[PDB]
Amino acid sequence: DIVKVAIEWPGANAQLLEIDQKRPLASIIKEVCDGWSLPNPEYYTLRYADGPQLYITEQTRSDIKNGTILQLAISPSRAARQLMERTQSSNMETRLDAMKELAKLSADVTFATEFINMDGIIVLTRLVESGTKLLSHYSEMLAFTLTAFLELMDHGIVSWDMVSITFIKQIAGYVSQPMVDVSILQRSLAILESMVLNSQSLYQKIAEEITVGQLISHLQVSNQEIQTYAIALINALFLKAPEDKRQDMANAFAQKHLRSIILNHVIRGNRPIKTEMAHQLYVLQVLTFNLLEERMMTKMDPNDQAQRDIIFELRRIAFDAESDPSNAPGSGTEKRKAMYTKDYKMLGFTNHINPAMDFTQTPPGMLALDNMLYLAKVHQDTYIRIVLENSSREDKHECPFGRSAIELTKMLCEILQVGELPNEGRNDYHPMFFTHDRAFEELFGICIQLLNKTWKEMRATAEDFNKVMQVVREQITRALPSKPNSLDQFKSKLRSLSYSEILRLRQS
Repeated sequence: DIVKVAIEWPGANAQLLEIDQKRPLASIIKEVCDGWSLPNPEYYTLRYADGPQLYITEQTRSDIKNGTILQLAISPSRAARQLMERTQSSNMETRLDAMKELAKLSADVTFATEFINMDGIIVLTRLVESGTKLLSHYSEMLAFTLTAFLELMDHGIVSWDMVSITFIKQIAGYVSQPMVDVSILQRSLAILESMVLNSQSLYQKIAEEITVGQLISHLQVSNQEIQTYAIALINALFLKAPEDKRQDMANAFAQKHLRSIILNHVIRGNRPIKTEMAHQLYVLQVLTFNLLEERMMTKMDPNDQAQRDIIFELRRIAFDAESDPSNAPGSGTEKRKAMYTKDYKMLGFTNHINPAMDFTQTPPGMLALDNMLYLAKVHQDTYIRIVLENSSREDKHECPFGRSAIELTKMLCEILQVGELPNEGRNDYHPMFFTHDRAFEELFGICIQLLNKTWKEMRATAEDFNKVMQVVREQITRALPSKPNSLDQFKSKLRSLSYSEILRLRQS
């Protein structure tokens, strides 16, 4: 086809051309240079005048729409060679302006490919590792160099394995040290993040050079952009951590108050939360919820006494206090088992005899058991009341704790999207999970109370089990878009969202 464009040249009138797409670029350029009386048309290449001003090749020339504004520019190969030479100049103002142009052009893959194939990567890292540090614009010069280096690496042409490890150690040292120039920190964080996300070997080297506290300390500053690349680097470490070692890493960051620091410095910060930051919060929240996946898909081993002891503990907390008689021995082994079995019926388990079988269902697996124990140990008052008010299965209107807690845990996993890998587009996150160290377990506690309130508000029976759960799912889902900044606020909206309320709201 034929596309009409205009091509510009500094200090001269633009040329209006009808581009024949069947015609070679070299021929077109030759004619253009003839119009402006320019020698050596082989020196030049077409380039967009506006926007990113990308170089144009024979493969990308299809995207040139009608009315596009182009510029006759120095060819990417010739420019790459000129700039690399100017970076080895005796004049330093020469090198600052050269490096500044490198920081701009390195984003263009057409230019980057040329510069990289001129041993460009090692040219830059060697400027960083042994440049002259005594001069007026050292930090400025370093910043542009790091910018150009990163943009070159982000084209997926050069493996991080080829990058000098002393260079990487130096960059990591900029992050671990008490304070560095703010722009140097940003470049360093961005580099380390990209290295982690795009390799395996180098990932192990970061945990050596930089401690958890040091990486978290970059969240305690006013600069929102710093905070953003700080969490980006943290999210990268979590994301590409081996399943083997993710839980320990989450513990290490938690024991140094990663959550509360983000809560106070970002969510409760002075300046508004920007789009880039909101995305990293989404990513972080997705990654933390994914920690539950292992336990969610972990089937209980009924033959493991250590796992059965957890259920024994649940039964013990519920039914065995000092107000109760002593099941002293003399009571047959068949008689003691009879009492245990009834307890498991009163606890609402399906398999009354061996309740461990209830947790072979994955999802929610052992995660449901962890939630029950958490409720029993942290909120005994709540656990006790729930199981005692719903003890007799003979009563048709009572709610089985076991069957409910298992289903609820499954339900909460679906709503929170546990076992999902974060995309690049989402910015949505639930703020209240940043307000407590065990937010998921607290959520279960609140929702199991909700479940019981909703159950008795519907005057439900065992036959209506699935119907109640459907209501509870809707109650929780409706309270979320209001985006509560605390678990108490979330609990408050649940109070208003009673069964009588939700029924009214689909009449609409």
